[PDB]
Amino acid sequence: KMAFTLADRVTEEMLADKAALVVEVVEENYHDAPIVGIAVVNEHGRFFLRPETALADPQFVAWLGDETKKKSMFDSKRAAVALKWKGIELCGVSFDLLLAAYLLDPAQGVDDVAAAAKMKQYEAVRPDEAVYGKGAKRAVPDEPVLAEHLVRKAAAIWELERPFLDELRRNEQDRLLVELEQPLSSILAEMEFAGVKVDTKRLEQMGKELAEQLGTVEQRIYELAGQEFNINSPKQLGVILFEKLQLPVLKKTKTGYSTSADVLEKLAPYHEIVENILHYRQLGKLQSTYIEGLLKVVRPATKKVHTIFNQALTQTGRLSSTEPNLQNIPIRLEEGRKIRQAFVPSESDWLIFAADYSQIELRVLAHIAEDDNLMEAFRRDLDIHTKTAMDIFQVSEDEVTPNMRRQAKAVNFGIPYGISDYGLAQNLNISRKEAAEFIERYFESFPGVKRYMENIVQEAKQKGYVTTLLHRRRYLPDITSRNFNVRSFAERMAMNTPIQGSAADIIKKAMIDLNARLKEERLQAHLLLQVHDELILEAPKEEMERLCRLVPEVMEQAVTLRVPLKVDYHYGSTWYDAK
DNA sequence: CGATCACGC
DNA sequence: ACGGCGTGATCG
Ligand SMILES: Nc1ccn([C@H]2C[C@H](O)[C@@H](COP(=O)(O)OP(=O)(O)OP(=O)(O)O)O2)c(=O)n1
Ligand SMILES: Nc1ccn([C@H]2C[C@H](O)[C@@H](COP(=O)(O)OP(=O)(O)OP(=O)(O)O)O2)c(=O)n1
Ligand SMILES: OC[C@H]1O[C@@](CO)(O[C@H]2O[C@H](CO)[C@@H](O)[C@H](O)[C@H]2O)[C@@H](O)[C@@H]1O
Ligand SMILES: [Mg+2]
Repeated sequence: KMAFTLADRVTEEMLADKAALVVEVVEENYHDAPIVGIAVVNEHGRFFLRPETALADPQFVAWLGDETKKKSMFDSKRAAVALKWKGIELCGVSFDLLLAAYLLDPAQGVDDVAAAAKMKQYEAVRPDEAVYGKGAKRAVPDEPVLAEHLVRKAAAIWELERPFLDELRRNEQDRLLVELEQPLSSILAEMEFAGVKVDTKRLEQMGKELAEQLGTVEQRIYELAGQEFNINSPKQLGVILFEKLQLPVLKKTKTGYSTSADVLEKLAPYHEIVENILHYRQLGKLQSTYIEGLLKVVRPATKKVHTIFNQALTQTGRLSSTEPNLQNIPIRLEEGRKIRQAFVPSESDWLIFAADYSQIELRVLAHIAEDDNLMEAFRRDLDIHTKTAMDIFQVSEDEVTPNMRRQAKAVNFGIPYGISDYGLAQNLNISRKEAAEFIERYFESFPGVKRYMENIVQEAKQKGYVTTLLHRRRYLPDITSRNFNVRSFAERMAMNTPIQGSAADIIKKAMIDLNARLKEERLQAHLLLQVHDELILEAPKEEMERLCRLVPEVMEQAVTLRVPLKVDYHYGSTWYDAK
């Protein structure tokens, strides 16, 4: 049992200068979502407040907004954004249990207070699905049941703060929480709430044109197949290609015949249809995902989309982006790239500004592996893909063709993360003997990288985990497994996580540094998006010459490595034009 | 619901 | 079995 006051009014003792606070949003997507209840636990007791009451009370709202009144929460970004949608500011969050749990072990997939609690054998709180129900049974329960749940969550946060901080400190991860992840949560909240403005007319025009083209390509595909079928069914397509047209079966998966883009390209010498199928799939993706899917989530009266950056999901410390995902907007092909013309500034006479790290992962690799040859390339800003091409093809610089550089690109990206001769040969559609030579030559050229791959795997085996530059960890209990497949996957994770995760660390610290400076010089410029190794902003056009100086320097000096960090930048009237 | 396929880093 | 991390449309 747990005593608590189900309050009908806000009182002075509820406004202490340290509390656990719960501002409950039950909708998975919290943008413009109902707040269903509020709990406060502090030195003076435990309290449930109806939102209708607390959020209309001047003293409570002032307390929420006072940075000197410290709050411990779980997913303070959820609450801060839901409050923003109700026009209320939340300040003074000093501890976020979700971010603490994520840092202690991202593999646990902690997604509610109960799951965090279990890490410390705290059982005096129910799981959120046990109270609200799963999927179609999802509902806010009767007030006494809700109140007790919210109070129990607040009480768990209250008790768990110290145990979590003690373990983070033990791990030398406490500053990762308090100086990096928690300040970032604030910054992301602002990004999600501001949203990104979309030219829906343009998307609607594109959609109309795509539907025409889809129809044309579809009938042409039925013509060359001599049958009608569901092209979006890999199974039905496989029957057509490998049974009706008797094309060679190049790859069989655990389920059937592969019709992947790689396979279809390799089939091009056998039938023209595969080019049409590839074209259909590319148009089809644009339509369903980046036209239909985008327009479904745009808010019609403001024309904004409000993504959610999940800060506590990826195993390497990257962010993810959902509903809509704004981290996979097309760029590689010109047709898809045009989607970016529909991403526009939120005010007139504002511009989109985009800045990206040049090969952050390879630079981080150079730093961590301490390979002399790789480090010198970045110190001297030589094209690393051309350099590798020269080494693996054994030619001079002028003899490197664009196709050779593309092969070298896959070599540079793949080898340090454990690509084999088979994977390289399959990806590049080249001789497996030649792929194996590529690998031998790469390692004889960057021997520090070979030593890194050996050393980090051995460290993972000995410690049970790998670490990034700013002390993020990933545990790899699979790494000393007898079984080749299980062990091998773990070994490749040991090679990759310190590099991808350190890159994540660097850009997160860059975001925090940047917001400080923008707030410092009182510039209207603000962040809209992060795309793993790039930051996207909007600002009044007058602010562009400043941003060209400020943004790249802040990003490049976020950390100091054994090699320089390099940032490119562009701006224009749309995201497309910021090229 | 887990796989397949396409998009990004 | 045979580079890493994601989201999501779509299928059977
Ligand atoms: N108690 C600690 C110590 C370190 N770190 C992480 C976050 C730091 O940003 C990173 C850097 O490690 P250092 O021990 O080198 O600390 P700093 O470099 O931040 O301090 P300084 O460089 O001023 O010595 O390690 C942490 O999370 N918690
Ligand atoms: N198959 C891929 C493609 C890309 N990336 C990562 C590494 C790259 O640094 C980053 C950006 O991709 P680019 O193709 O732009 O890589 P570069 O900028 O190095 O190539 P280029 O010099 O041709 O722009 O995404 C990856 O890991 N695997
Ligand atoms: O609010 C983000 C935060 O909530 C969690 C659950 O604690 O995820 C929920 O919210 C996400 C954003 O809407 C959804 O994508 C997800 O499906 C839902 O469980 C955390 O995972 C996340 O960090
Ligand atoms: Mg590039």
